[PDB]
Amino acid sequence: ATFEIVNRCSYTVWAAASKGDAALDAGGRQLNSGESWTINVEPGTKGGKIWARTDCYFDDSGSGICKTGDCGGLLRCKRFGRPPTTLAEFSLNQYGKDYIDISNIKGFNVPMDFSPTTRGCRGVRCAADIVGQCPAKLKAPGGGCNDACTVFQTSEYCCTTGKCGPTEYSRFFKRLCPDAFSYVLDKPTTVTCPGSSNYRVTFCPTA
Repeated sequence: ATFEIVNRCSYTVWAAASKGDAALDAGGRQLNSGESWTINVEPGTKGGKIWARTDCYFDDSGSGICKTGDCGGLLRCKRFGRPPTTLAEFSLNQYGKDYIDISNIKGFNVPMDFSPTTRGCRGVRCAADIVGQCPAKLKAPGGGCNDACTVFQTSEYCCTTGKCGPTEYSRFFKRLCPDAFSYVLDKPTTVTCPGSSNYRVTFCPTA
């Protein structure tokens, strides 16, 4: 499947794509403002994620650092990035269907629209100014709005027991973005699409 990743932000981002133990396609690339990068993701990919990284510096071998979503200092991500990261999440060809969502469980850095380019389902979006409105105690000095699990490392915020409820912090993410996961056990906002759909991830979609 094809994922067109489009940076509509006014600033450069470094897109990343991984399923956690491996890159998807090249795994990462610079996207200047307005650039589109089209990747191929293998059918059957389970637990795949795409995200933006901000304020990155890489050497001529692809090694360096980002202020948000750094994946072990690599241009080409092989693993998930360091929070805060708004997450486009997807599992493909899972018994005949694809499942997509956006998640704020690992915080928020960049606004995002995650939509099929082919027929038969809707897109998901979290494009409110979460950074600007972020609760003081969640603000990341590196940039972005952290999730409460990352900041406080409790069983309640991290849902470590599989028993956890919504929180003051999760409610903030949910108020700003109803259509994304605000905590691990949030009422699912996952969208069922046809198996083998194609997609576009658009960073800063509101323009």
